[PDB]
Amino acid sequence: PFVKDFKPQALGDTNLFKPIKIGNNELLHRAVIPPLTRMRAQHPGNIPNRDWAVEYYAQRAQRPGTLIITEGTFPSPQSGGYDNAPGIWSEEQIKEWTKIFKAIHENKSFAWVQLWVLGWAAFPDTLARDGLRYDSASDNVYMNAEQEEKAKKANNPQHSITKDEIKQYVKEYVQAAKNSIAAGADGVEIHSANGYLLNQFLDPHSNNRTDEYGGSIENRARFTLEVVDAVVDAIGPEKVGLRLSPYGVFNSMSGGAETGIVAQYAYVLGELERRAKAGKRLAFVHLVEPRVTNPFLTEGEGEYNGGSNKFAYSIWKGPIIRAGNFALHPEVVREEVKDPRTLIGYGRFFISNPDLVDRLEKGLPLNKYDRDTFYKMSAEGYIDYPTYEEALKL
Ligand SMILES: Cc1cc2nc3c(=O)[nH]c(=O)nc-3n(C[C@H](O)[C@H](O)[C@H](O)COP(=O)(O)O)c2cc1C
Repeated sequence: PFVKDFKPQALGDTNLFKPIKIGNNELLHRAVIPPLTRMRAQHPGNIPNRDWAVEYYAQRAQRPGTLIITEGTFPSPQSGGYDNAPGIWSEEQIKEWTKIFKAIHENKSFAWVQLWVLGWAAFPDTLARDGLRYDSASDNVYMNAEQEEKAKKANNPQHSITKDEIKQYVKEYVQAAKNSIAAGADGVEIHSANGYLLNQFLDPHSNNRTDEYGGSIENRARFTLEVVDAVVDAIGPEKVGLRLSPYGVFNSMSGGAETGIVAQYAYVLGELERRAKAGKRLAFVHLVEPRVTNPFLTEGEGEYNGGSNKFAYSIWKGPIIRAGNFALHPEVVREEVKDPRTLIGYGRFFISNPDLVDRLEKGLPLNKYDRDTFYKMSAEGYIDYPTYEEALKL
């Protein structure tokens, strides 16, 4: 069964199906799979699912030329905090990861690892169980009143990380980037969006710092640019993306509600453009649209109208991935792709449609998706989503 109230439309006649080089990869269509954390990683070890993970990603690589960004992946153990979320720091993990990149590559597609550091969105009790800190920008301010109790009821109060501990995360970023390139990944995406650790330093709500890492637009952005500079001078600018979520409010970010939130993101896009004109242009920049400011709200909701991502394009001149609510709105995508460096990110509806790239070229209906198997240790809601040929045949 498909989304019953979805009147689809063909996009095969749009720039969404005209090839484009991103970094080193010759994309053949500009539908990009964003990072979607599926919570099928195995505990202990944060090991990618040795039952299902290669089938999952392979399935979704089926359309040749698909830029795929992998799920949020922990650069180290201090970085995560979720039992079932893949890491990429251990030989255990890297062995399975290389199996995944090989399955993607066999399908003539590409794969980029999203380097994910949780910050305050981690479970303080899961981090206290493994003798790790609970890191944010500040120690006064908490993500919400429940995290605050979890942390306080596990003697793991929130920790403002020092200038050293930041250096260590930068280190861990570069290594996790390097692992990812050697193990086979076509590039990495520095997760600096959705309120996780980097976003928490960007957003002036979560960042109460008094040092060179807070108080000002430049300071707040210092960390995110710092990880970008390390990972770039390590593996190379053409292998390095960056994800921003300017208007989002997930994990307790200001979004549009902040007046100067747009100057904050303009500043970082300005500093990525300054580096670009100095020889070191990133492979792409990945924007969350304000269409989706909380991915766990159904579509249409939590959508901030009073703000647009267009300001990016006047600053950053390289490719721009845009993700959010684009599945159910081909008329929006048909316009947005007229710009010749725009790529569209398809999130939730790539979960349900492994052949989502066909259904977009051919205007075919989209599989309805199951919210309850998003985060579930099961193969159902993971790889048992039919292609169009298979769904009719049901
Ligand atoms: C189940 C789920 C897991 C997600 N995991 C991540 C993630 O790990 N990292 C990230 O940057 N975004 C993550 N996202 C957000 C998506 O990348 C995307 O921005 C969001 O789903 C909106 O796109 P859409 O309207 O096409 O679904 C996730 C979204 C969902 C629904």
